[PDB]
Amino acid sequence: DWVIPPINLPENSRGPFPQELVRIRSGRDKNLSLRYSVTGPGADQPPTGIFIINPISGQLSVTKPLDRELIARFHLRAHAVDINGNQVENPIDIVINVI
Amino acid sequence: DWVIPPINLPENSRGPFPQELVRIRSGRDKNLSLRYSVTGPGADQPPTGIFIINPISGQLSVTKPLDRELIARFHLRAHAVDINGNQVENPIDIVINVI
Repeated sequence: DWVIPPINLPENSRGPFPQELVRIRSGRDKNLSLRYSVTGPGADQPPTGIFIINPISGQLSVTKPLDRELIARFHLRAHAVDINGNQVENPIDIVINVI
Repeated sequence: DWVIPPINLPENSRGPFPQELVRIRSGRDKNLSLRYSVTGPGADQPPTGIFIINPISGQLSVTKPLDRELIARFHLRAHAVDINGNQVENPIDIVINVI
């Protein structure tokens, strides 16, 4: 039940975009084909597509510049699934503060 | 089995020291008195005392400035234990890159 520390991203990033933020992976993907996805507002809920996660690497990226005066915090969950779509473990909550 | 992303700390930090880096806690400490400790080189093995973790908050700090040319990476493990010292969950590995 370790909580991943919140990421802090300054607003007005000049990118380039997509801008790689941090790798979010499950140690077990090395010896088990895993698929990563992210869910939540900023991902698959309004606002949509501000954060994407590369399915095999778990590399999470931001797609455009942020604005702390519009949205100051994002809360997403990353998920890891096997070859048949079964989640191999509980989703990890991800907190992103726009600074 | 989510791996916590590595922290990146620039060398020659002017502190002040101790310098609070990141909170490393177990979500369950909120409804269960937990005690945090860190182990590994840079913590309780040479070089000793470069990173400390506050026992109740899980707030991890660095005690002096780093030097990437001397030690470029630290690998510590945080631990969470109950009122009787039982570990309540597996230790989380922590990777700190000196940039």
